[PDB]
Amino acid sequence: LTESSTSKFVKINEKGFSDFNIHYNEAGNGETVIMLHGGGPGAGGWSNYYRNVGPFVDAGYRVILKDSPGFNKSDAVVMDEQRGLVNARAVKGLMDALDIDRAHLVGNAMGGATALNFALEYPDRIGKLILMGPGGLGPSMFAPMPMEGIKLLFKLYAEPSYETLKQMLQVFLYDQSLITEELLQGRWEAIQRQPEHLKNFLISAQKAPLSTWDVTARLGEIKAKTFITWGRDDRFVPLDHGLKLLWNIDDARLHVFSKCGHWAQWEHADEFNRLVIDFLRHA
Amino acid sequence: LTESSTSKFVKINEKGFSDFNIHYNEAGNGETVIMLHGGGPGAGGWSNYYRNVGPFVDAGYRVILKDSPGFNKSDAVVMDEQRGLVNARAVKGLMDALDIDRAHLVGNAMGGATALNFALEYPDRIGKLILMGPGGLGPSMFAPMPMEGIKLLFKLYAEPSYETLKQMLQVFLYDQSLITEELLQGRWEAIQRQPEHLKNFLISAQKAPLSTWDVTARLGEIKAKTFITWGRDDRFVPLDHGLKLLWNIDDARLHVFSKCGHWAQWEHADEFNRLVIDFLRHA
Amino acid sequence: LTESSTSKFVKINEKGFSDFNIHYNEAGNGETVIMLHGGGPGAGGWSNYYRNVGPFVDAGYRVILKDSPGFNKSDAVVMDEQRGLVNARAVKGLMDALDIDRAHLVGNAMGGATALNFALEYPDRIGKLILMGPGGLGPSMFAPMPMEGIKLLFKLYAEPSYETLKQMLQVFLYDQSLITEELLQGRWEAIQRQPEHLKNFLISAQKAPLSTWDVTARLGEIKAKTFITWGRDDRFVPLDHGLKLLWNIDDARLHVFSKCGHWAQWEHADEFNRLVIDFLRHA
Amino acid sequence: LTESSTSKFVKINEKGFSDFNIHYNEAGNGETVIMLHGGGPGAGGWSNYYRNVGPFVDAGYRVILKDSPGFNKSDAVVMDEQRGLVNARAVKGLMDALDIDRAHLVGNAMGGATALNFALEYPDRIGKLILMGPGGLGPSMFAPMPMEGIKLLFKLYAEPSYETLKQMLQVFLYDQSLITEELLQGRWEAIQRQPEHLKNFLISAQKAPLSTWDVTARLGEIKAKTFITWGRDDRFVPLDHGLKLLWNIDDARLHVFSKCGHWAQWEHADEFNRLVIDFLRHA
Ligand SMILES: O=C([O-])C(=O)/C=C/CC(=O)c1ccccc1
Ligand SMILES: O=C([O-])C(=O)/C=C/CC(=O)c1ccccc1
Ligand SMILES: O=C([O-])C(=O)/C=C/CC(=O)c1ccccc1
Ligand SMILES: O=C([O-])C(=O)/C=C/CC(=O)c1ccccc1
Ligand code: NA
Ligand code: NA
Ligand code: NA
Ligand code: NA
Repeated sequence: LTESSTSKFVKINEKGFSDFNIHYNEAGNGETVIMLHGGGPGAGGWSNYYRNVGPFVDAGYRVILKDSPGFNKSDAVVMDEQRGLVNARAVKGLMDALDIDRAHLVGNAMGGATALNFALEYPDRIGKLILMGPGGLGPSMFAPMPMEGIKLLFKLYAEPSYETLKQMLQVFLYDQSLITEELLQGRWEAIQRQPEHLKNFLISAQKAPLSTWDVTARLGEIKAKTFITWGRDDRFVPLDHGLKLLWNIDDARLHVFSKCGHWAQWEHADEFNRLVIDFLRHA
Repeated sequence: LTESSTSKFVKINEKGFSDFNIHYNEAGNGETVIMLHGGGPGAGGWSNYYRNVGPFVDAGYRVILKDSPGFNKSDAVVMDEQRGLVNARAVKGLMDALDIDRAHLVGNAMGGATALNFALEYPDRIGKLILMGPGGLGPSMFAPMPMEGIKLLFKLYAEPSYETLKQMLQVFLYDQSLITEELLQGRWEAIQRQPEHLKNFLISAQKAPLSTWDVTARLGEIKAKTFITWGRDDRFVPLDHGLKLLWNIDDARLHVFSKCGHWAQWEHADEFNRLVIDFLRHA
Repeated sequence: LTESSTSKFVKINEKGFSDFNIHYNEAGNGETVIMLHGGGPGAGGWSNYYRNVGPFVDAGYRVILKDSPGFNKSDAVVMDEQRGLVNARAVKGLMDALDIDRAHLVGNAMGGATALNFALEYPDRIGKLILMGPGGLGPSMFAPMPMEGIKLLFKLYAEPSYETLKQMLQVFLYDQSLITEELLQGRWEAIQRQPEHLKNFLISAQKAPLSTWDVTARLGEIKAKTFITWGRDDRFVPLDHGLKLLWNIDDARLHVFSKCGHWAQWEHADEFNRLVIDFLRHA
Repeated sequence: LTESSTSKFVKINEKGFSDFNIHYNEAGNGETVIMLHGGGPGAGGWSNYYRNVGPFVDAGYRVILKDSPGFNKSDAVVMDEQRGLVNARAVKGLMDALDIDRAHLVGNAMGGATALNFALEYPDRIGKLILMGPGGLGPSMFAPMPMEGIKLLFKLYAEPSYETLKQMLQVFLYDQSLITEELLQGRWEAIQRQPEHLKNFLISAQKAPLSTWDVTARLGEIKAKTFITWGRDDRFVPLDHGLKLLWNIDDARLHVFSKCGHWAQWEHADEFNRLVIDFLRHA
């Protein structure tokens, strides 16, 4: 499986989206799992999930790594509403266009917020819900906010550079020795290729601050079986929000990885894959 | 598999144990997993683990459900040292007598303390370490101590009655509707059959208070891959000790079950079994 | 100062209250501080606050220890709405009847919920806000709910007895040696004197469960300078809600007392008095 | 009161210190309060405490703002043992040289660690113990370590610059608008004036890593009445260590300030002063 060989585009039409181009990477043919990426500069479906797509497809799933609006090879957009909800509308437009009735969701950070809004807005269109450090869930009980990683992500958005990209990647990972020239170069390419995405994200953040993303009050509505994952060492989204979700969602469990940065799906790919596949199969 | 058909006895000789009778239930023939029970009145290997033994044996493990000294059908004892360490000596004596060189351990509460002391004292004799609400790890950062469940466990030790047994079982479970006459009767039988165990436990607790059980300071020595499990709704041992372990043990992960009392292995048996088996196979 | 000599009654008329009798104890003549009691059986203004009224009056405050509707010598009531809000309406009716334009509030548990609803509903009628283990603020991130103390409080409501009263008082206090025959007798008298209050509270709880009391989502509206106090060892309302308030209210501080049960105002009266008086004078 | 007019030097002789020059600022003549500063580059007694010295002296205390070895105008040193203990030896040498039998201590961060070691090593030489974000107390239950602020403090030590100094000061404060040219210039002067202190601190940190500073296991020995303070928004030392202390020290209380960085004594000087003075007078 490669980015090139899985790469697809589809036009969506859904509340506020008109003939809007969505890029995604797709493989496999069984039950659909849509994976949704974080909101850092250069983020995209393949970049965030290339260690997971293979094992999920081997397990029998149809995997769609979606580029959210205003990221990677999806169309540029300036959003005046909180991104979780707008992104969720885009997931529904994608599913409608592809004739997918129900999907399991996997969401990292901004993608976790997307997945939560999707589950809230379209409960008949979701299977299982998998959340990896979901963002926007209001204040932490322990962590000063904005968190260290979020500050760096905004710095990179405003002043993109390879050095600042490196710094950010150093804070994303517990084990900085895992940061290869290849990982850096790939993220830098997504940044260099679509500078407008960076400008638009900052404009959107002024229109709809992070507090507007907080869906905490509605967590009780979620009936999807939910699997919450967190890196113990996540410097981007606070560990105690893993507990907030576990207490507020009806059917949830929480798995926390030791020696693990924000990207549990990448830094602990093997264990992440086995747990999530098991959950999809047996929970 | 039944209690009767798996029931075995063996004499142990180890530091402070002389021709000391240990009861255990054993089945299967592959890699050894010794499961270690909690410290409440009536506790024993079969009682705590009868929902787990079958699936672990089906998975290919040799399962030994051990009765710790001063519980169930093991010999009565008054302990002047912290129970985790004394119990761990008993596990080593059992393994020595059965010619078992290395075992994976699963430990609930008092059994979790046992498993931690075993890993500390005999690091060459342990495989993987599985901890389910381990007790004795010092103060909670949030929970007033003694915890509600611990108070009830001491009340039952001092004044055993079927009513107080019922109360305790109600606090052990998140879903009290899961408390059958059969579960009650079985725990009550272990209490009625060996009243001396109750007296001796209380005497032991006066000699060696819970603070003596705290091995927090030595957690950094543990090299066993460790899987920590907790019920979100555990009223016996505090949820934040799951985090204490995750931060202090080198290679650990933490799984917390929603809508789950202290006994995650019983209340969430299916998920518990799948996760722990997966961990033993693949971690 | 005595209960008898401070005892007053006033009729209130406010949204849903018609010629409704409120009992209170009043002393002093400077700025008004209304203290609001917890929701346990037998609770009342004097009982909860008799260690605080003297020092506050010596400091120059007019102190009103209010009996909330359905407690002590206030009129019986069955409430179909969450008690915080209904109680707050009663505080406003009391202030209106006494020609008090603004008051500082001190609220324990149910009284803390009252004080929060008052601050939200009538922001021009409050000075400073003092909260001592306020109840009803939704789930804890650590504590299984209902908490141990809340279970006991409901047990006493349903089956009042002097023994169960004693048990409850034992769980309220960190230092059980502080429980005198006098304290017990006084609480028991309030229970014996108005059995109907007990029945009505249980009926009200069925109509308006604790989740209906959660005003977390509105905490951002509070502009009152706020002083949050908690007993470290509170078995009735969870310590982490002290942090929830500190993060969600604009101008707040949190003081936690070691070796202190739920009743910080009683168990640590001297320090409580000095801190709260200082806050009222200088914050 | 000014830095110049309060400035004093004294030679100390104590375990490992021989004719070692200590600088301090002193004023007042009643009970002695020694204030102990943090470990960031440029830190010193006056810099950390100039908003507190006046009010404490007005209150009747003799205030000594001590420069710890290897900071400000105290002698340079390379330490091969954990700094808390070495600093505490220096406090005892200072008290011995000045004929001070007992002192109250106030300690910020590294100074909090100093104060804890002093209380442990010389319990007959301490009055009350005041701790403001004490450092070195082992892992956080929530915060990835090293914390954001600690990373920046090390960066400034290795590559001192006015820009990096500014960055660090921005992370120290909740309200960055409080950072004046005067505060910056004063900290920069302490850095520019003694570059060797910077080199030596980094060498010392290699010899004695932060884990060597953890005295958690001995907290039970402290009999001093203890007042623990924390900024809610402290990005240097984790808020949950405030709870660790409150649970582990016999007679403690915890006060947390909203909208407050690491330096509670500076950012919330007025409230800090009133609380600590009250504690010294009345606790
Ligand atoms: O790959 C990434 O860009 C990634 O993991 C981003 C994480 C942070 C993120 O999207 C976020 C956005 C809003 C609030 C919190 C967090
Ligand atoms: O089955 C049981 O008896 C059980 O799960 C007991 C749990 C509590 C327990 O053994 C314990 C002992 C010491 C400290 C904390 C907890
Ligand atoms: O004196 C008392 O009755 C007292 O302190 C009661 C505390 C518990 C309480 O009123 C409460 C009510 C609802 C939710 C949480 C707590
Ligand atoms: O003024 C300062 O330099 C200050 O507040 C420093 C705080 C951090 C600090 O000294 C520290 C040292 C070791 C571990 C944690 C924290
Ligand atoms: Na490498
Ligand atoms: Na049934
Ligand atoms: Na007495
Ligand atoms: Na200014």
